[PDB]
Amino acid sequence: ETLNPSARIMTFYPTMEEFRNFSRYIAYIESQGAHRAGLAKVVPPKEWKPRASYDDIDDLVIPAPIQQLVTGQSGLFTQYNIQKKAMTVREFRKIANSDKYCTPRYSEFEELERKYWKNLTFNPPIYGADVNGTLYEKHVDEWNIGRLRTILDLVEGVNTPYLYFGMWKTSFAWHTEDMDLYSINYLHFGEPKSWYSVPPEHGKRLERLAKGFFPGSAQSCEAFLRHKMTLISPLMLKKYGIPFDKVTQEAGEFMITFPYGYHAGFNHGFNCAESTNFATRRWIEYGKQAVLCSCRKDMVKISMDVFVRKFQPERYKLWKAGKDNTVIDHTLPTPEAAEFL
Ligand SMILES: [Cl-]
Ligand SMILES: [Zn+2]
Ligand SMILES: [Zn+2]
Repeated sequence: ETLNPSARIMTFYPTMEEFRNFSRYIAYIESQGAHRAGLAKVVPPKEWKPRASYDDIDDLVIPAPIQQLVTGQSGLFTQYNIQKKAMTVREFRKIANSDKYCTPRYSEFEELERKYWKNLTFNPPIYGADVNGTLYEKHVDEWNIGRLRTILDLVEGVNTPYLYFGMWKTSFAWHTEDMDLYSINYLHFGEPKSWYSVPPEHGKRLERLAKGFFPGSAQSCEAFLRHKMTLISPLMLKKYGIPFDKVTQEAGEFMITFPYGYHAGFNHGFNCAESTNFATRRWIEYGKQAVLCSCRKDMVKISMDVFVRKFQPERYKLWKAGKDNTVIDHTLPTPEAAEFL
């Protein structure tokens, strides 16, 4: 409670020594209260690079590019997907940089952010989303998104890497991760990516507001935000007193999302990001209490039995019977942070 009381987005600059152990560094940022914002930025040391160059990926195939059609007014929107046929990075880059789809002229970020919210229902862009793969070279052992080696490995497509090829005005809707897990996002190259976040301790406030604005979606599915179709502007959040923060990610930077941390955002122009999900001992309780989508068969569901028997042996008999009345404290850091406190 005393650490990061304002629950604002924190930025970290680790040394090569600190950076070498991923699991230990996540425990350190939690001891500083980074988790309270629900989103944190990590700038890696200058000497670290995951790949020598990105000049040999023109013929990489994007199997399912998606055209994003948006409908709405007065800060409330719904995004619909149209799956297009397979295209290459070369073909996607030519479309992204053409006069029809390129980034507009602007002086400061606040101007581009106004242009995004004013024009998001016009000229639908194409997002090169959910590409199975990695851009990390084999010999890279530090912060390798393809092999983080957290306790989530005990499960084994949530523990595999994904690529995102963006263009101006492509967006990601308000959501938490599958099973309310953590996530890591690295921006390989190109134009920035802007993020919005709601502290996990205020997450139920956002859900109540969203349920009020979309009553039909709430009856059909309790966890309707997991469909990733709902867009809400910062001005609408301010008008209904929902606490939030904003941050811009640049090429070469990492973004970390925390359990039950709601996030949304947009791409400034042509770029490429890589992501995966991970876990700590603290996630276990969030995973047991996660509210899942019930209207879709193909949804992500992990059995918690293995994590409870291995890390909570005393509580397994009670949990499996239905006697676990544990209340989550969102301000508490992970148990692995003890050495820093
Ligand atoms: Cl390139
Ligand atoms: Zn996400
Ligand atoms: Zn659903």
